[PDB]
Amino acid sequence: VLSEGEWQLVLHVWAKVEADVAGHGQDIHIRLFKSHPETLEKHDRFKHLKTEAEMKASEDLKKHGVTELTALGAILKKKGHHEAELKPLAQSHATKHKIPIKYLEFISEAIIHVLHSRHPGDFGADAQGAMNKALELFRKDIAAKYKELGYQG
Ligand code: HEM
Ligand SMILES: [Co+2]
Repeated sequence: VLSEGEWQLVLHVWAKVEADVAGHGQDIHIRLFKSHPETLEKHDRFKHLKTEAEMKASEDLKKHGVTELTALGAILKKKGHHEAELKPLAQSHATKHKIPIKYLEFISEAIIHVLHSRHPGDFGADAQGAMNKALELFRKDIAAKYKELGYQG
């Protein structure tokens, strides 16, 4: 569970993300794919992109990233009260896309990495910890939803 202060730190840095959702989404996926190439295999249409510049030039990948970060942003703003916005997310990622919880940890690392790289003055130790707790909570609750749907994350 997060304090109100921690949620404010999360939402404050998220406001910085919202200044360039597309750009953040691209950097997060670039970071993710380079750190964990196996995650690229879950994308039938992005497995062809070879370089960083090609990934940045992909409108498909850019739209995909906005979709994910938008959904995450909406979840974060619920400050933990996100069961309703988590069920559809869990359902598509467990039954359709088959995304292991381990992969959600990977993109979480990428998120924290990109947020630090872009906003060092707004993402200090306290802000990083709060975001980590927020993302942990997200993964925790979605893992439970996974199980309810009969998928071992
Ligand atoms: C931060 C957590 C994540 C959020 C919030 C998120 C959110 C979404 C949303 C909102 C969609 C569109 C609707 C849907 O299919 O559910 C989507 C599609 C997808 N996501 Fe995620 N996602 C997350 C992590 C991941 C991870 C880690 C992977 C795998 C590496 C992944 C792979 C996919 C794929 C493969 C699709 C559908 C691609 C398509 O539209 O053709 N997602 N995600
Ligand atoms: Co993605």
